[PDB]
Amino acid sequence: TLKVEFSSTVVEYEYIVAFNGYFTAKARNSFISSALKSSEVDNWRIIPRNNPSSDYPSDFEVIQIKEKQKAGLLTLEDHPNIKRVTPQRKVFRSLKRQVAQTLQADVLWQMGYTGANVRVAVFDTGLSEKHPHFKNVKERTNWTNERTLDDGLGHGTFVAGVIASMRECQGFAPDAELHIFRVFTNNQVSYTSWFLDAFNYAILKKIDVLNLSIGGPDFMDHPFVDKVWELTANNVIMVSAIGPADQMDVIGVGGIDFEDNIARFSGRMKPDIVTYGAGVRGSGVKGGCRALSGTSVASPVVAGAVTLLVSTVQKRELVNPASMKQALIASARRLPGVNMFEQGHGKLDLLRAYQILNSYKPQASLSPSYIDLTECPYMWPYCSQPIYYGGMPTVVNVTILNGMGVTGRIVDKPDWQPYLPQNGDNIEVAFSYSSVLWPWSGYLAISISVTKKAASWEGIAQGHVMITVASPAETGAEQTSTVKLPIKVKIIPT
Ligand SMILES: *[C@@H]1O[C@H](CO)[C@@H](O)[C@H](O)[C@H]1NC(C)=O
Repeated sequence: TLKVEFSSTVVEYEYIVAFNGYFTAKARNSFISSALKSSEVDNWRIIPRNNPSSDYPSDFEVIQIKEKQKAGLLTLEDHPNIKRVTPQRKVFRSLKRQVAQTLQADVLWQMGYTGANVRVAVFDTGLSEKHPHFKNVKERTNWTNERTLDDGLGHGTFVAGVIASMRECQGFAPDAELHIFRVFTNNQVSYTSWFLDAFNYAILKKIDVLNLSIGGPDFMDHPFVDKVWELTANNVIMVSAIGPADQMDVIGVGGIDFEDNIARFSGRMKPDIVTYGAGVRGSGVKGGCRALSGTSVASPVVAGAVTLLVSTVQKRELVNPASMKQALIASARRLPGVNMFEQGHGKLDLLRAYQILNSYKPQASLSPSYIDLTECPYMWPYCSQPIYYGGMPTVVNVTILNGMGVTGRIVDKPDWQPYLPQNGDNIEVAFSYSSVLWPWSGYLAISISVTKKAASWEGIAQGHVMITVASPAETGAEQTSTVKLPIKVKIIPT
């Protein structure tokens, strides 16, 4: 029903000038003008910005250069304060049941959890001023060149309705504090500078949950991805569709239907989880209800679910991107017969997600939480064949989720411990892994190879890895959480 493609381009002569910090407008201008005094390039100008972030010191600047760009950007990059210069990009988002009760958000509503005092933000095409399905819109800041805060196609209205609503289409969280970020034009066009200014204002606003519908391989570039990491690092639980989502720090979301099938519009394992994204209903542009089926649809489903889950939690101190991701995956109900690269840890379960989140203790975790190369079809393609000595190492890139801190570290070299009675000693596994873990997460890549004594052997070798993640005290002593990763493999003669 609804298809979300993308395309991007670079706009000639315009550059994002990322700074080594957060500067006032004149400081940015003076750094750039000195760096262009050392240089021989004269034909340059700052292309200034009019929006709610213009009233704030910034960590970037948009400039034009037409005469000689290589010398200009090389000289600017060589400026001390100027971290990086990257071209401006132009993206084009091609848009082509009581679900909260079908997930039993009634039971949470019944307890008195509705989304109160949770700032969720929609990075979409806006929300009309006089929509009756909402009660707590706080602001409708704009970031486009179009002079409208309202929604001209609805997608933003549909997303906001699913997250929050009180009418013929019920939203997951009625009492959420809504923040509308019109980052797309009524033609679905945006710019990296628009997104960067909007992300900066989202950081200033301190928005707990962000539903993000921006993708494309080129557009998620160095300033973009860095700003995403900085939001997640500022405790911005981000939710996006896989179609940022496929990054380490964002809750990626896939889409099933109401019969728990994988829909026809549906490395490390992503999505994290799935939920309903076919036949879902949400608010109309001025009013009414409408149903949409597509990949983008489950993302607001999970975003609403997360907003409600955040309201569920007594002490908000414990809610971060990693702990929320951990709950979505631990509570997840596995779909029988779906591999890990379509469903992640299992379709969303709002009530058991609420249960884990209610009992959750700060700790590190792995995704996948175990290795079993003989578990077809979940662990596919690793079960397409067993590991035979003389073959390339089996490499599994494991996400670490450090719910103990935005910064943490592997304390030492992760230890592979084979079971002797189960002849785990017939494999060796090496670790090539990111050392420091930021933000809220890291990675651990494991390269499994059979040993020499079992070149002519057939059977199941087993063992575990004993990793340890440390991160400073967030409450002192480091916060340490050792995590066993069971490993099970079937070996054969070469
Ligand atoms: C694991 O994933 C990360 C992505 O964050 C990547 O940079 C790294 O190279 C991967 N490791 C291996 C061994 O592929």
